[PDB]
Amino acid sequence: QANLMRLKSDLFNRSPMYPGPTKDDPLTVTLGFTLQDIVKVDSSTNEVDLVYYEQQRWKLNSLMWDPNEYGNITDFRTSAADIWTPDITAYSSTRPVQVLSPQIAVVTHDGSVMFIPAQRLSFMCDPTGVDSEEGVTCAVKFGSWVYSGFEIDLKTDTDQVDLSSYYASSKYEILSATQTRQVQHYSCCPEPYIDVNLVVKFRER
Amino acid sequence: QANLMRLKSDLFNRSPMYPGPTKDDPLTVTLGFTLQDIVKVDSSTNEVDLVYYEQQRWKLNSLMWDPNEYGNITDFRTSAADIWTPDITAYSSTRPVQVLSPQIAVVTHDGSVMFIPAQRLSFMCDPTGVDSEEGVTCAVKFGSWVYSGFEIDLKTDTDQVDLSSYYASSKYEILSATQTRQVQHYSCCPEPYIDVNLVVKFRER
Amino acid sequence: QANLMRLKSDLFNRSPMYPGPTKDDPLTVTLGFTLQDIVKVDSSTNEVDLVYYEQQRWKLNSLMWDPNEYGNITDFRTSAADIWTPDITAYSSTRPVQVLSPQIAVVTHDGSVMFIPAQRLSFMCDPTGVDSEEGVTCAVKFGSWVYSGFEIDLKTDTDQVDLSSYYASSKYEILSATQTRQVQHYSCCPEPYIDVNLVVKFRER
Amino acid sequence: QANLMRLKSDLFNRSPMYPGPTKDDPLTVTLGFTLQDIVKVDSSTNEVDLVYYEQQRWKLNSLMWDPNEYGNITDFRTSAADIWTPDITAYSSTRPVQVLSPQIAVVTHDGSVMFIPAQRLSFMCDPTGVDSEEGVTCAVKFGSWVYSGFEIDLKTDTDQVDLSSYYASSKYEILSATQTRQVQHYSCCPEPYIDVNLVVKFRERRAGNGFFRNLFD
Amino acid sequence: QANLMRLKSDLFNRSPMYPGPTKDDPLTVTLGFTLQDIVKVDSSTNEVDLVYYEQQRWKLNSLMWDPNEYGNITDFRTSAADIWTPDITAYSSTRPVQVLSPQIAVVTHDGSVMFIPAQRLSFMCDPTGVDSEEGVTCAVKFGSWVYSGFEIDLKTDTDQVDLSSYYASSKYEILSATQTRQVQHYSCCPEPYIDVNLVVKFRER
Ligand SMILES: c1ccc(C[N@@H+]2[C@@H]3CC[C@H]2C[C@@H](OC2c4ccccc4CCc4ccccc42)C3)cc1
Ligand SMILES: c1ccc(C[N@@H+]2[C@@H]3CC[C@H]2C[C@@H](OC2c4ccccc4CCc4ccccc42)C3)cc1
Ligand SMILES: c1ccc(C[N@H+]2[C@@H]3CC[C@H]2C[C@@H](OC2c4ccccc4CCc4ccccc42)C3)cc1
Repeated sequence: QANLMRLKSDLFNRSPMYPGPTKDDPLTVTLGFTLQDIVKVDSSTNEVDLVYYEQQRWKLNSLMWDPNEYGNITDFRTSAADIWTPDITAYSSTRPVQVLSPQIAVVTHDGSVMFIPAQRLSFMCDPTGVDSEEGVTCAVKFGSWVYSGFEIDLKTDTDQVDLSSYYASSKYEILSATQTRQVQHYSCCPEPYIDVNLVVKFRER
Repeated sequence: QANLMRLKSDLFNRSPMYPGPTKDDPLTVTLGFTLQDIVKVDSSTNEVDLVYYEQQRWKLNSLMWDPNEYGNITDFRTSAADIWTPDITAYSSTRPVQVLSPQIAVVTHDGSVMFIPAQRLSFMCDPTGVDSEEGVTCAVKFGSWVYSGFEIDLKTDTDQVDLSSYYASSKYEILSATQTRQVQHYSCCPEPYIDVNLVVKFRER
Repeated sequence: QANLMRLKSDLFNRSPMYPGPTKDDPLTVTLGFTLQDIVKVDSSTNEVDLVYYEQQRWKLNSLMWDPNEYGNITDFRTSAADIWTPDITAYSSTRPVQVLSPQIAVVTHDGSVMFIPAQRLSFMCDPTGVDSEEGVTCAVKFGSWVYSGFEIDLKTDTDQVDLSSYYASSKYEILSATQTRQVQHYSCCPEPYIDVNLVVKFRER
Repeated sequence: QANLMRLKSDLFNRSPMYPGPTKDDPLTVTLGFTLQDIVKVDSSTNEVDLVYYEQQRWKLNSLMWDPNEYGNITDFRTSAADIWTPDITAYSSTRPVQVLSPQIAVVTHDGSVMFIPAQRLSFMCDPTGVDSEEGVTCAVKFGSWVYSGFEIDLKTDTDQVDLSSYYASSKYEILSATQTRQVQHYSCCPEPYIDVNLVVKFRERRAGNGFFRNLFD
Repeated sequence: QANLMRLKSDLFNRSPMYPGPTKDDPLTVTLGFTLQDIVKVDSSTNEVDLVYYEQQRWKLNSLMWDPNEYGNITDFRTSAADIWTPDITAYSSTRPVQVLSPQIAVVTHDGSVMFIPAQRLSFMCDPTGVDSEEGVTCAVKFGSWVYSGFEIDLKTDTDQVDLSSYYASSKYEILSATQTRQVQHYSCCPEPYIDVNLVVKFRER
């Protein structure tokens, strides 16, 4: 505790918070989804509700430290309010996302942060054909709300959504779930736009 | 980060926050809507729920800086709690507006601020006829709650609401969507009052 | 901006907040209602839901200033958290009041404050007969929760509720809406209590 | 305003808050209910919803002052976040209690504090038989969550719930409502626990003016 | 009061808050459940709603004192916001947990803390068969969100959930309820992960 308090103080109280990325100093955030449940489908409003947890990762030189100076501590946990977090959001949600987990992050001595909020999300999706053998496919994009691809570069580690914790007795069964980086360019607008497209194909059990 | 930290410190910690406009120093705010979804209609209460995002824009001298003094940085993103924002509100909502996006704004060296809250709104609207070929029109005004036209002047860049991201598989289709600056005048008072009237004509798919 | 910053600072950072009224220094508050919609009726719980905005007004010697000393500024807007506000509450609500407008108030150089929260309120009301020509009458009292009439004197400017902004296509039409000051005693206490009685007569369109 | 500001400052800024009661310095809290409405019943979850206001009263020496030294001020209102309050809770609720009144309290020069939150509560209750001439009875215990009877002693002034503001046109009519102090035990623990047991017997409305005759309007 | 004020001040104002455990200084948290009610089942979403209370216990050298120096005080209550708490969370909820009790803990002179939040939880569970003699089983794991078993070691005192306050007129009867410590190891990483699995078998009354 002596040594950890000393590290946290040295990292957080001796200088302001990371101000976020610029064009000259971009930052790469990695995203991944572990999909736990399709809880509910509303065919009268074309809204579907997901429960998942979303792995967010990035690396900052300012959160970097030598373990030998702090009792061989190599990583620590701290409230997410003590650090910058990227403004990643679902672009087509219909309710404010609900947070299901303590808002804490893991910081590693190399400056890696790992943040994994569990969320329930309602989003835009017509579930028509969900009750066929064939199912229905729905999509939702995730990305930064105000940073372009010149400041925040998104990335995935895999295109397969982790289904190893999907609720086996869910009401809907997953036929496929992928997570794909998209880059997009619109001649109106000098900057590129990056998102991760969460595509889920599912049907009634 | 060195430079942007300095800038943010200079802009935000060396002086108080912009106190908002007065009659001698009015401010012009520009509003525009991007309509994503008519989620739901309640014919028993005459309430309709929209999901959209609202582009707010203004310019303050106090937020201005010379890029050559801050590592050629020309703009930055920062939390909306760091800056003044206009009190723009829907005048005929029936629930508190629910915010769907992270509350961050973009600030540019010329003193421009761009703030873009994504919201779900319930508002007063009689959807009788929504199931005809002919649809129903419904209207909701937006404007400052406590500033007259002598302190905040509202403006739109175009009268066409942006429908380029309207959900194709929504449950209601949009027949037309406009956004019009209006100048009201209550028979008591001299000050002008100013709103942007969102009018949506729509029908059941 | 320079002058208004100076004013606000002078008013809000040079002394503590108004502590509220006392028996020796009572404060008069004026209340008025602008009724926008009867949204909903629930005949299984006898709960009715109103959207309105409530005009609150009072005057404080400590919020008073000479315009000549502050660039001829005669009034300003500020966040309702910077000033004392009266604890005016509905006495027969069934859910916490929901606030629908930005929490900002206008302060005038004579010390007048004006505050206009928009609210949705659910409250105790039997709507049996709403479907007749003749409608049903329901009532809700507003007043300070903890201050007697010796500290806070409530007042109306008129007994008529303002219906100039009642939603034309509401599902219920208003036959009459009055707002009446009532003085009410108890044996415990020399002190009179004041409420404003909102009485709405309405029916199904 | 000068004098009150001075008083509040003296009481609140010159020392820390009351840390709460100890076994050597217990505190007695007096509870009373005013029942406004049984709003709702859900026979598919056995949850009933009450709207009431709860009168909490207690007395601290550290909140005490001589009026003569503060412009003959004998009492004042202040935000409940400025003072200690007791952790009184419903023991069998099914949702977080919702607060319907401003969180303000009244403090008196003898150190008395009075705090009266209006609340809506959902709680465990099987309303089967609510539609009979004979009604259903439901019960909910209120007490401290973490302080035993050696630290907080609960009390009621009367065992009758106040029904003088029960909603006349409610959907359910009250046949009886009481509020009784109770002293629990358990094998583990020599230390008594104290609750106030709110018991309400009610039915589905059958006449414009309720079950019991009463003279006064 | 004098002595307890002195103690709270000494424990809480003289030094920072406990920063949380580390590999070199792990902390053992004991968990136990007292189940009050299965409130509700939703067979259309496979969500069940529990009301329970969760006993949490741990011990910290920094919260330790000698009673002889503080008027023979041996323990005290204080707001959970004054001390560190573990980030114990349900792993398969479908809504944010709702807290039904005041957030206060008991601290003992030996450094033991005891914290007992009453909660309502909606969580993933298929209730098909609940209406049989035979009932249905459901399970939800609890554990730290971001601390591994090298930092937080979870324990139970007993595997039996306390049913001595289960609602006798609940709508569902409890056939069995157990709480079991589990250790899992993932191929990614060297450190073990601990959870307490709450298993409840029930049926319709
Ligand atoms: C200056 C003005 C506006 C913004 C807001 N961003 C703009 C518009 C929304 C957000 C993120 C991005 O727009 C994304 C977005 C993201 C990827 C591909 C296309 C789009 C098209 C508009 C859109 C519509 C709904 C929801 C999200 C988006 C760029 C940011 C800076
Ligand atoms: C429904 C219809 C119109 C509105 C528009 N706002 C409402 C009314 C005008 C504007 C701003 C404000 O009205 C102001 C107003 C503005 C600031 C503070 C108080 C008031 C109420 C006094 C007043 C008196 C005469 C004319 C206007 C006003 C609230 C709001 C809801
Ligand atoms: C369903 C089953 C289990 C959980 C909770 N566990 C899962 C895995 C450990 C623990 C909390 C968290 O996972 C930790 C974990 C813990 C802290 C910070 C990051 C991570 C990253 C996911 C991960 C990957 C490999 C090994 C451990 C972890 C989610 C949540 C949902």
